[PDB]
Amino acid sequence: SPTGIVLMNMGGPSKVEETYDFLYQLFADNDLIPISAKYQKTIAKYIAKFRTPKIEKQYREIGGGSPIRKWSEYQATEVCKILDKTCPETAPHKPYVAFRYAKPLTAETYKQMLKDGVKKAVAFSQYPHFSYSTTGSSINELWRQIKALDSERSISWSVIDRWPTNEGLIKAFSENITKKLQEFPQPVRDKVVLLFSAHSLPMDVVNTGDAYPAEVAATVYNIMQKLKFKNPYRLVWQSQVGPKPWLGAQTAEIAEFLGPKVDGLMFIPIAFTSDHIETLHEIDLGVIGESEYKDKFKRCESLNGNQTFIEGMADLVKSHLQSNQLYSNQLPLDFALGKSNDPVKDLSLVFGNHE
Amino acid sequence: PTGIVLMNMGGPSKVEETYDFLYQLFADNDLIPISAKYQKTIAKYIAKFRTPKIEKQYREIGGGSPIRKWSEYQATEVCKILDKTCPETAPHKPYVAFRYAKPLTAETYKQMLKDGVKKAVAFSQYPHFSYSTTGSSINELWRQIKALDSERSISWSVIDRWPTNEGLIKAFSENITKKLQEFPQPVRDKVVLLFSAHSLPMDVVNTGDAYPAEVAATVYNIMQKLKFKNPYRLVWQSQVGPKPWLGAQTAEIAEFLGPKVDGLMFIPIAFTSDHIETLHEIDLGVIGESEYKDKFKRCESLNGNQTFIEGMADLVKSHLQSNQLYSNQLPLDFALGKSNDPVKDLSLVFGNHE
Ligand SMILES: [Co+2]
Ligand SMILES: [Co+2]
Repeated sequence: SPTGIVLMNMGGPSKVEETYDFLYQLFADNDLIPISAKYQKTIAKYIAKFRTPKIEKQYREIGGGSPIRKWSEYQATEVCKILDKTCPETAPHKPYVAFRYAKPLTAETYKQMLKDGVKKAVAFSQYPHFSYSTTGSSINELWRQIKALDSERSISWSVIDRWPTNEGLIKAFSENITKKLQEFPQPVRDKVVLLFSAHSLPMDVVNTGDAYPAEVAATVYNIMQKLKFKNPYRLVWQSQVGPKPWLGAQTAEIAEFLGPKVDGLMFIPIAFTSDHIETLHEIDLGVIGESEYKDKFKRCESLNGNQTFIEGMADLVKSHLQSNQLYSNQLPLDFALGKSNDPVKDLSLVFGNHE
Repeated sequence: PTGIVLMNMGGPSKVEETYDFLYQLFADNDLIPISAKYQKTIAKYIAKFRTPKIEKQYREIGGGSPIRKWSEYQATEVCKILDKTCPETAPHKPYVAFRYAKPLTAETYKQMLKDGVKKAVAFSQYPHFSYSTTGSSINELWRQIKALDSERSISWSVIDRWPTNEGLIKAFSENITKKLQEFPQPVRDKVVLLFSAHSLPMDVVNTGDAYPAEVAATVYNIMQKLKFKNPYRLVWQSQVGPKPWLGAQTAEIAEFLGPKVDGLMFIPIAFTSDHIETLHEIDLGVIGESEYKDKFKRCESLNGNQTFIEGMADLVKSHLQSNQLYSNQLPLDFALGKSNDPVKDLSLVFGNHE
């Protein structure tokens, strides 16, 4: 009986047409978005069609589609082959990806899992940095899908809610960064500023006591220790949108500011593990693309298929499996500080064997 | 002939050095950007207005700030070590230069010239760099070097950060561990460890200030040493005025959690000694004013901790034993900081220039 290793993460439209459904899924979540209730399957779509055009154009601009799913199913498949020679008592490990908004959503995957006769499953969240708005929404969803497609639970779930300083992760980022630094002049290679750029969070989420901001920061300091603080660095945030206040030190804003007085700037996808709208469009076409400093701005390659990084994940899942912990010591606290309309009341009820 | 000048904001030594302190404090546009054009003016207005309450706080904790004493004690103690550890740099005289508190950089730079100091190290007692603090502190030293020592007698070098100094981490660790012993065993691994650090105006945060992330580095390191035994969270205290400030307020997080936890510990993660903030904000306010005074406890401040002091002495050793009159991060710090009177060339401020 196969052990399910399910990679999770918010998701992105495989191909341009997928935008509508992707945007619909998004705009129908109270984990954050409305209030309402069925006066909002309505209001939801009144927002989806509105927004579809813009987004399709962005994806069209990046080859047409988010590479997330491609890369995810890949990472998931490699980490399972390794887990096969590595963790034999959990013998067959099958690759599964369950995205929060993109396809396959949690329910679709859950269905496929059961019809594959899955006993044990590991909700392996692809966000090394836990945020109730990311790794949290997947859990609150997983809960519902469990209750929906599997009451009297045939599946026993455990979850890897965070891995900010996993060795593979840190080594992978270094290397990729030195590798990218090397393609800089030299008489100025040590003066290139490393801008670690993570997706930002709204202040009324940060102030909530979210664990995201500080964890990202731990990863950053770890990579710098590895590189023996050779270059100047700084943790900045991107992707903020709307009128509300967002976690400060905006990537674009600081890029343009330093653009003149610096002779080198490197952006690093610190908070995500593959390319997606954020790197390909926001940074490559935005921050770098439209800047008059295009030349002294380069982006560190996303982890993607990086082997060292894959092995890191395998190491992770293996440690998680053999530790018998259903979730990190931090999750209960997160859930007590998080904010949702349909939360998880007891984490110990969601995860574990409930025969 | 070698001065080790510890530096931090400082605190009123006597219940009334307050208005002077608060004035000096808010007159600094580098700490809290209130008015680029009328900070000083708006300053004494705020000073004279907040002096009552604050003066009463300094009296609910003994009538003064212990910062000066603790600073001086650490300074000399760290210096006693350096004499046996770095004979290579003859006598090490302990100095203290407060930004807004009594021994101001002014007073202190004078002494050092009278005592004939050739070389000195500006030792920021703020493990985590921020422009509002270390920067302000430095931007002043520059002004002092310019008015008091145009000859360029003293050779300065700065310790602008030390987020993960071994002694620091280990100290905080031991101190957190023993305090958890005060909680009943059956709950010990359940106590949430709130690392409370002085908040920052969002205005400073969005400039690219290195502080928030550096505090984060210390906290994490501390949790590894503790093998993530308990739940933890980095929260923020201290703020003022309508202006928005960082993270989750310690006060609020505390009040919200009281009902959901077995216990809460507060850790002065961002400072090196007790002062108004631990002794009052936390002890009297957060802890002693909560109907949970029992399930709430405060981790001991480093103060005169030997593990801590030895790390500082050992830190100074490393520093001296090298070039770098400042770290690799400072320049960027100065590119991102915001001041009406910044240091144009860090390269000119720290060196031999004679
Ligand atoms: Co976004
Ligand atoms: Co303060």
